[PDB]
Formats: sequence, structure tokens, C-alpha cells
Amino acid sequence: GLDPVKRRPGMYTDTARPNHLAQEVIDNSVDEALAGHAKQIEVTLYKDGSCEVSDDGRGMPVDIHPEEKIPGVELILTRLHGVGVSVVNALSTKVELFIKREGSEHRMEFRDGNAASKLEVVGTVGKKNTGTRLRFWADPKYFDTPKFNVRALRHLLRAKAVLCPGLTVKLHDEATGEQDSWYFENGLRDYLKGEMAEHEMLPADLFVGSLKKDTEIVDWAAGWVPEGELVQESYVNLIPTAQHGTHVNGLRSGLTDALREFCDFRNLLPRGVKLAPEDVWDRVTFVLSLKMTDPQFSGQTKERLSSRQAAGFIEGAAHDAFSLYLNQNVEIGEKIAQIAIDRASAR
Ligand SMILES: CO[C@@H]1[C@@H](OC(N)=O)[C@@H](O)[C@H](Oc2ccc3c(O)c(NC(=O)c4ccc(O)c(CC=C(C)C)c4)c(=O)oc3c2C)OC1(C)C
Repeated sequence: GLDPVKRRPGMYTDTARPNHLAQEVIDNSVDEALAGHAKQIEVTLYKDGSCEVSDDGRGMPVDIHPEEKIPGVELILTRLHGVGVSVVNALSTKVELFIKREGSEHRMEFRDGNAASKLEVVGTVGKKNTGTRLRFWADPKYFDTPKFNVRALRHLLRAKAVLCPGLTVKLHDEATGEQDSWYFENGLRDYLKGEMAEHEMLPADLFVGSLKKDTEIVDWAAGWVPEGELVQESYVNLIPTAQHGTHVNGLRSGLTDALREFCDFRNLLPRGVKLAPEDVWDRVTFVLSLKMTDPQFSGQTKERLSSRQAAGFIEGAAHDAFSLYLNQNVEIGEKIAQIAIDRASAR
């Protein structure tokens, strides 16, 4: 039942505004992209206060539950991250979805969380034309305001394109008429490269790496920027960790050890000078994406990754990869080392 959600909405979403509800719907479309089924996601914010999310994924199954004898889509919508789309339906005066699947376009409507129609066959489409679109009308009585924080949504949607290479994410704000489109073929590297295009850095095209250990998967892009504002973003299962944490500590620790060993072999350290992790990390710009099973968060807001396992995993990945890179790019390596050494010497 959805009654519990209606009684205490604050326990299932952020009642400040409907942004979180939109996130839930967006996440479901992103899963299709992460699974390699969707390549396009469009979000529309309407003047009537509703929000729609459309994707070209497989589309929600349009079959009937043998026991419940009702559409599988109905069970999903009638029965913070990963709370489920049912929460969106429960806190909306109306929800309308269109599903393109198996050569047909289907429609279903809900009102105040209850089915307001049957699963209707409303169109015929090509076999390859599939996807889901869900539009919801948040019930203002549950939120301080029905208005969306568009800026926060822009940042979040861009992250999806960054974290899922090849995915095109669009946003359309009907109130203003403003449109946005994000796409990053390479993912992390293209995004970081574009965000730092105004400053000179080492490597010029960044230092990239990745490692998969059957459950743990890490991806990163980093560079040293002598002058300029640094971009520093980390994620765990697509969840942004504003306070970074154990995964970032691993990256930092691993790049530091590689650089220190490099300075040792090349004998670049001035008399009595030793590199401290802060010397190496001070001018670093990066984007880090970790994927692990059941991550644990710490901090007064759970915006920091606490999983100790993640530290050792990434440290080993960054250590081995950066050592390899430095040893095959000596000049670039010595310039990076010098940036860190200049800090150490300046102390
Ligand atoms: C809110 O629905 C979300 C989806 O939302 C979006 N935007 O696509 C998406 O996040 C994901 O969608 C899935 C998740 C799993 C399968 C999946 O396992 C499929 N393969 C099947 O063989 C299948 C075919 C019919 C059927 O009733 C079921 C069981 C239904 C499930 C597991 C939801 C599975 C399939 O064709 O489509 C799938 C789809 C579209 O999971 C949902 C349904 C909770």
C-alpha cells in the first residue's frame, strides 16, 4: 500500500520540493542506460508544475501478473536513493505513462496513487521503437513548494551523461523555454577536459585510468593545474559524494606513492625535501566514479564514503596505473613532480 507514504512523505522523499521525485524517475531511466538499453533521456518541466521523463529503453513490461491479475506496471506504481517510482505516484495527484514495447504504444493513468485506467493499447510503432515516458503532477499539499530547483536538476542531469558515456540527456523548461543537452562520448575525460579548457594542465589531456575487479569498478580523470579553480567530483554508484571520502583518499594515496617513487628514481627531490600527500593533491583537478556493492556512508549527512575496502582498491589501481604512465611520459611526469616539489620546497 501507498498510505504509509502519504502519512509520512518526509520519510520517503525530500518534501522541500519535487526535485527528489524527479530524481527517482530519472534514476529508473538511467538504469536502462547503464544496462546498455537506453541512449537518450529527456526531462521536461511544465508550466502546470508537472515533470516528465522520457527514455528510449526497453520500456516497462506490458504484461499481466498471473496472480495479481493486474498489469505489472500497476503493481510497480502502487506497491534518499532507490525508494521506487511508487513514491512518486503516491505523492502525485496524477501520473500518466506511455510505454513503447513489442511494436505497440501503451498508456496508463493514475490518480492520487490509484489506477485511473487500464493498460491501453493506444498506438502501433516499429519493432525498434521502444521506451518509457512518465509524467507526474506532484500534489502541492505535500511540499513546501511545487516549484523545481532547475539549477540543481541541471547539475544532476549532466552528471548522468558524465557517468554514463554515450548517453544523451536533455532538459526542457517550459516556463522559460530554455533547453539543455549533455553528451560525453568518453564520459569522465571529455567532461573534465571541457570544464578545464580555460586552464593549462598536466597532462594536457589529463591522466585517465580504470580498473574492474568483478564487483568493484573504478574510473577517474585527473590533472595538475598550476593556476585556476579546480573541479573535484567523486561518486559512488552514481551517487555524488560532496564530502568525498575513502575512495578519494585511495586515489590521492595511490597517485602520491607513484609520484614519490618517481621522484626517488629520477632523483628530483631537493636537499631535505620530501613530498607530502597535500603537496601532490593541492593542485589536482579530478572526477572519480566508483561502483561497489552496498557502500557505507559517513558524515553528518552521509555525503562521504566510509567503505575502507574502496580505499585499498582504488589506491592499488591509481598506484599501478600512474607509475606506468609516469615511466612512459618522463617530461610530463617531471613537470607534474615539480608542481608538487614546489609546494614541498615552499615550506
Ligand atoms: C519504473 O520501471 C523501471 C524501469 O524504468 C524505466 N524508465 O525504464 C527500469 O528502471 C527497469 O526496467 C526493467 C527491468 C528489468 C527488465 C527485464 O528483466 C526484462 N526482461 C524480461 O524478460 C521480462 C519480461 C516481462 C516481465 O514481466 C519481466 C518481469 C518484470 C520486471 C523484472 C520488472 C521481465 C525486460 O524486458 O525489461 C526490463 C525493464 C524495462 O526497472 C523498472 C521496471 C523497475
